[PDB]
Amino acid sequence: QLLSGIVQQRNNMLRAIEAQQHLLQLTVWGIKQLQARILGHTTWMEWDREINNYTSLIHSLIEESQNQQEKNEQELLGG
Amino acid sequence: LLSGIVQQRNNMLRAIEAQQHLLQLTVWGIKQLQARILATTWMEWDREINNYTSLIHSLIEESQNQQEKNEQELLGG
Amino acid sequence: MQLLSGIVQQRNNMLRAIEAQQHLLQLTVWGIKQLQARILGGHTTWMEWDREINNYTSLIHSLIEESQNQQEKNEQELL
Repeated sequence: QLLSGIVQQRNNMLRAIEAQQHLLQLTVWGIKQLQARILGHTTWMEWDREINNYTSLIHSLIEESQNQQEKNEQELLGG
Repeated sequence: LLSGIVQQRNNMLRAIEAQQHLLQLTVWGIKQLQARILATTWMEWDREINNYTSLIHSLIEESQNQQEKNEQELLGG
Repeated sequence: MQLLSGIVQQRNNMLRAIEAQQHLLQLTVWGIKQLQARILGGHTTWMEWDREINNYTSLIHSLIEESQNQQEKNEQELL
């Protein structure tokens, strides 16, 4: 019931943290590329597409985490 | 009828949400730099960074306080 | 009995992962600002930045992996 739903919620939040870690690593890559130029456009197109896909996945996982949060709260009410 | 562990507010998911706002701000910042390197609004970006950074650290601190209360309730039997 | 314990134990590692990812975020913000002040010695400082990224990335992957291990234990307990 409630503990089951909590465990299922943790799975989605953990996937979101993992996907956000990937997004972080992509931002680290972009910062490093620009720093090496200070001190191609196809590669940046690939960077943009990886950002888009992981951002889209994260928003999906957040939304499903939000949906499970409401199910859990309604599960707790009334019991 | 239940333990407070299973009812407390999910500030962890709130932190995940706010960290995604920060990530998307850093993506925007990187994209602007990229457009000039390869060839005001930045105060607004700085402000938004600071606001979400302040929010996230508040959620982390509250999540840590919940964690301490969760552990103590486990110990209370 | 043990499921509630495992749920609490996982929350600790997931919160630690979120904290470590926040420090990674702050490091990327630092790098973005350094490049922005340039547009609109330092080699050692950037190596120090690179070293902090690596240390926090390694910590995050460790906390994620152990959060996943506890997720599996929790799911198996439910089964």
